[PDB]
Amino acid sequence: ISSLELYKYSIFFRNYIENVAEDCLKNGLILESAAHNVSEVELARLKVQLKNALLNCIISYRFHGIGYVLVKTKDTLIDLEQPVNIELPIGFEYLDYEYVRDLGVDFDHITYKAVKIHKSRLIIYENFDYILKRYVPCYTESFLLDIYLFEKIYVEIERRIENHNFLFYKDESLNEGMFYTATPSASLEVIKYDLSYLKEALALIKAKIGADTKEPLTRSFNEQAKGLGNDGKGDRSNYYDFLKGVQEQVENSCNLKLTKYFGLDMKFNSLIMLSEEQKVERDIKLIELYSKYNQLIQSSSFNNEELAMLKEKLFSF
Amino acid sequence: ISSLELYKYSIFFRNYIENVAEDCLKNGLILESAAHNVSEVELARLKVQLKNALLNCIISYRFHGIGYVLVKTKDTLIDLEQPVNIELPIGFEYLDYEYVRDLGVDFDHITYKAVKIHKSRLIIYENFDYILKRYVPCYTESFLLDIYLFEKIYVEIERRIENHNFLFYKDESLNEGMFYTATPSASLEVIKYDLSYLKEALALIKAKIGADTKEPLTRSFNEQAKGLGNDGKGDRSNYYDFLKGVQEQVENSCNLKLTKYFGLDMKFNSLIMLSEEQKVERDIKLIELYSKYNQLIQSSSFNNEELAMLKEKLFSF
Amino acid sequence: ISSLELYKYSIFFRNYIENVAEDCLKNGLILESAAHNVSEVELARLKVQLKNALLNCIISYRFHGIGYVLVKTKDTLIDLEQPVNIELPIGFEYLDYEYVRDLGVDFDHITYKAVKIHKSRLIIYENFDYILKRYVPCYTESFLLDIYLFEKIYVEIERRIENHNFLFYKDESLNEGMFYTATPSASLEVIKYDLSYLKEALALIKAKIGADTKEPLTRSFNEQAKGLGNDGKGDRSNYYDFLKGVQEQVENSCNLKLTKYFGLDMKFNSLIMLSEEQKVERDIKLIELYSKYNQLIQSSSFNNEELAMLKEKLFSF
Amino acid sequence: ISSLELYKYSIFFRNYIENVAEDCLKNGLILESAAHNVSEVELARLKVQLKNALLNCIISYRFHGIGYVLVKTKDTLIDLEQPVNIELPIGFEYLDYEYVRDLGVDFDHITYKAVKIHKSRLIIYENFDYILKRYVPCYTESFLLDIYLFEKIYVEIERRIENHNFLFYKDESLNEGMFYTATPSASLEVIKYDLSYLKEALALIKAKIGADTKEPLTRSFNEQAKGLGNDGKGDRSNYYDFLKGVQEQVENSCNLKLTKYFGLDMKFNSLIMLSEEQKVERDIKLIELYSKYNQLIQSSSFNNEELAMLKEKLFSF
Repeated sequence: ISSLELYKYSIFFRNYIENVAEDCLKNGLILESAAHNVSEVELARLKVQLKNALLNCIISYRFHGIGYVLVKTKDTLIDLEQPVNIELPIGFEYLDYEYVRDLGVDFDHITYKAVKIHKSRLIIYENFDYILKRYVPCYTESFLLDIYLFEKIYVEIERRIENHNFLFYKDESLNEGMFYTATPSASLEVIKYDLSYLKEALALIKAKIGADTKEPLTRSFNEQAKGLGNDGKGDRSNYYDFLKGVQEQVENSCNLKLTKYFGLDMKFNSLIMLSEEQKVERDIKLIELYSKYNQLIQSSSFNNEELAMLKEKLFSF
Repeated sequence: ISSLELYKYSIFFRNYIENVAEDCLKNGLILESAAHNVSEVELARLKVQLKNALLNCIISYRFHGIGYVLVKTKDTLIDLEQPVNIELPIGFEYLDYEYVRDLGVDFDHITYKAVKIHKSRLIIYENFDYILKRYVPCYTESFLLDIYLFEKIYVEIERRIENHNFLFYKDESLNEGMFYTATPSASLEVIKYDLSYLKEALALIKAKIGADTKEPLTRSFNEQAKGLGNDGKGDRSNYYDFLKGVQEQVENSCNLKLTKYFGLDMKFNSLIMLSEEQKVERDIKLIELYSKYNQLIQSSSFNNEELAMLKEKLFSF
Repeated sequence: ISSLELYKYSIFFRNYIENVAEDCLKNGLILESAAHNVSEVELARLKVQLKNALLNCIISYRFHGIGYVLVKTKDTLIDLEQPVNIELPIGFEYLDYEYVRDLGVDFDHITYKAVKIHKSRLIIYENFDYILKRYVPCYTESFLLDIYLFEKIYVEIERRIENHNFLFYKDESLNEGMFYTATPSASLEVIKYDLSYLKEALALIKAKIGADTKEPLTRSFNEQAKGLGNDGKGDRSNYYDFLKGVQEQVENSCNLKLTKYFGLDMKFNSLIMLSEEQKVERDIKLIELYSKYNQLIQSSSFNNEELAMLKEKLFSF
Repeated sequence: ISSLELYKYSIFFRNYIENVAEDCLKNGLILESAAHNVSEVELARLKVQLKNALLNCIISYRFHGIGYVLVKTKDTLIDLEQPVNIELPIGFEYLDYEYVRDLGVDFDHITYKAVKIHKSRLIIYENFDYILKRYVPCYTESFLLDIYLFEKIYVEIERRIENHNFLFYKDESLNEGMFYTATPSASLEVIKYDLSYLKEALALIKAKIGADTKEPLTRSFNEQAKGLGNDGKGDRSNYYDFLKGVQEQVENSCNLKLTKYFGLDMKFNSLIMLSEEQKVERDIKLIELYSKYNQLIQSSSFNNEELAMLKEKLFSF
């Protein structure tokens, strides 16, 4: 089973690949300059390009196992080989995986099409598996088999739908709604197909898909929500933890060179976005807490030390 | 399976294509002029034309993979080849995909019917897939197969409905409600068809359609709502996120040239529209919050720094 | 399958065509004169005629793909060819589609029966599909097939109801409630038909009809409500959005020439009509909001700027 | 299938035809004189006759497609040909459809039996279908087929009820509760009929009838209510909208000539009639609203403009 052919044929596989990338950058990024000399306008334009490059970078990381983003500066096509000491980026460009040749971590350069580019100009998001000692995608052969069977169910349905029922007529001698014959041994029987096998197969395939991935839309066949809301509790969902880990890895990969070589810092906005009503409810409860604290302080005679100890053992104070 | 023939035959496919475009522009746009010299009346007329062009632009993006909108100015048919430096648009016109020839991003012109038009006069909304290295529509072959089977179920039903039941009469020698014969070996039997195959096929096809798309009307067969209301929480629906991403892409595509070449800015109104009752409830709660804050400030003795810190850690203040 | 024959035979198809037109004009229109010189009495009479013409215009738009309304002035049958600069209408008349010949948008005149009429005297409501490059009705071949099968179920029922049960008597030699014979090989058997096929077909046809249209009465077989009430929330129904889009298109089509050539403006009343009790409940809540705001303003010491900022961030104030 | 024979035979069809007419005039009318010179007593007597004529007029409109009401004045049988300029009616009389000959809208007279009557003396309620270009009744062939099958079910039941069970006795040689025979090949078997076909047919016919009409009594087989009560909300039922449209059409037809030629105006009372308890509850809530408004006005210091703006944005004030 070829992953490229399945990607071409199945929109389900395409959505499974792209949903994580879409959800990671859904709430936006924050870009900041250590020097604090770049105008916010240009910083914001650079950010938009970074989001555009990072989308394809995460997609390539999920499909191939590695992603490449070039940080373009005001330099020539030949100067890309030379390392960067300190510079301000002009933009970001995602590099296609099929046009990139990299010989490993021991080398400090890649070949792009044959333009030689130093690795200090590249943001690299890689999935290295130490048990396999190689870069691997997010899917295995079993997952490909599950998707293939899920698509093959409907191919089998299409192969038989036209003749799900037909007549079997045996006759040796050969408007009204009557079929007449004179042969005494003649027979007429309806031949019918069945779909219970495919229904059971669909149920088992759905169970396997739900067991093989954590993306909520893929498991539930677009029936469930992403579970990235605010429930007033710390018990987050599995998808939240997965997205947080992906965001942390992307942040490490980007800041490993943005800060050292380009003097920039990138951050992901919070996965959970509060609503205006929830924000107001939070302000009211905190104001009530402050009022209660003021009433306690004003109408008590606690020794200062006890007051200090209460201060450290309080979260807000 | 040809997508054009399915579009011609099936209203379900037409609705699936057009529902996203209809929902994206349902709440309207905002058009603004940086120079602040155009009268709002003409700005509003230009906006209506922009909405009309953008509807067809999103439809063509979803069906073909790319959409073209020409920004018409007070120029001649020959002057469309020349670039634009700074100008005020006279309107917007959607360009048919079949009459447009574009050789790629490396070229800065297109051919329309053979009128040569510079790309600075065109708003381009394209879906480029880096894994496939080509522009792709929103559907795949599997989705077309699902729609084809969904339509073929009822063709099969129509092929057999007239003779779902008929009589099989065997007789060698050949008002009242009695059928009489004298042959001792004669037979009379009712031949019946079955529909359990097609019912099971419909169930599986519905499950596949729900798994292959996120548009709520298409998945639920017009049984569910769009889920674009206000629930007082930040946990938005999947359709909301999809529409927000589409709106962001359209905004980038339009503002990439409206601002640089025509000095205009476009924005999408909010997907969620509050009701008058909800607006009043929000005002009451915010007034209560302000009253509580004033009571806290007036009847407390907090050091200024603590008050400042409370100010930064409050969302509203 | 011919749409005219189905319209003639089926009341279900007639209702499906006419329900949208009936619901669009159910709450009435508003007619206004820019010059503010026409008496309201004549304006109201003109409005009634406009509603009468617009009903048939929307019906023809839904059945044929285009609708024509002539704006009749105090002119002769020959003067209808000449354009209109500025005039006051005497009325409105719907023009039958079969008697109208139009050669396209490139032409500025139509032929009616052969009276030549300039297009500036005509309100045109057209459904142009850019993918098909032609005017199309609101239905496709699949929808016609569904309606045909829905009607054919009961034709099949009528074809067999009289002999759903009958006796099969075999006898070679040939009050009381006893049937007697002397032939030892004689037989007597009841022959019965079945209706499970047609019941299953009805279920599948209902599912297909619900999937192929958004009109709530057609989908639910007159079992559901139109969903155009007030729920105190912004989450409107799909039918509301569809009717709003239709109303917007009709408003654009009418005002494209009523204002430029006749100095008139037309508007649709709101789809949602509040009840008297709901209106009172709204007044009470807004008065409570104003009282709370007055109490906040009177008993606080907020700096003016803060008060201003609260004013902009409040919806009502 | 003949509609007259079905009307003769079926009370269900008669009720379906007459229920709309009965519900339209159930709450009464209002008759007013523009001159304000007729005594209310005579106006009320004229109203009763108008209701009596309008009942049959709506029945004829529903059964035939057109209805005729003559406005009788103090004139002779020959003077009915002459037009009316200004006159006061002496009464109203419904004219039978079968005795009326009308050649179309292009003619201004009809023939009644051969008395020639000018159309200015006639109230005409017609259902013209522009797609069919003819006057049509409220039913189609499919609805007639449904009613015919509904009646034919019980005819089939009556055709077999006496011999639903009978004995089949085979015997070649031919108090106690024992049937004895000596023939060794003799047989005795009970022959039974079945009713599952007719039960399923009844279910499907009920579904079709509910889909083909909006009258709640006809759809539910007299099991549901008319849904014309007060629910404190604006979400009215489908039957309410249908009756409102019928009332509006009847009002237009009557006032098209009552006002121009006879100086009279007719109106329909409201479809929804409030109960005494509901009226009291409404008064209490409005008095509470007025008290709250007075308290707000008396104990506030709002600038006059703000007070004015609150006045326009309030429904009651």
